[PDB]
Amino acid sequence: DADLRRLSLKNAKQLLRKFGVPEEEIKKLSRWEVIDVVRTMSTE
DNA sequence: AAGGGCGCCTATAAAAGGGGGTGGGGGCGCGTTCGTCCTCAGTCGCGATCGAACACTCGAGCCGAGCAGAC
Repeated sequence: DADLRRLSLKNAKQLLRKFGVPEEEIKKLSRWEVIDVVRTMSTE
């Protein structure tokens, strides 16, 4: 979660693209929501 | 047409300061990069509130025993 917050939005966007997260969540690009979704996907 | 007589230049050294040059060096200014500080956002921890479960107390019902009445 510390390194996930240290992802600095842009690389988290590329990671969400890599996992196969749908483009709506990538599109809103809220940082906190993005990092919560990528933490959830790394839990999944 | 011919017959005569003299300063210009050139050269040498030396000083003075200007005229007459573009080239090099130094200084200043501007721009870019890096570092530091501040602000914002996110995450984690703690506290408070709400809900659920368990325990205790009270009330009600049922059963048993005793007493009284009748045969």
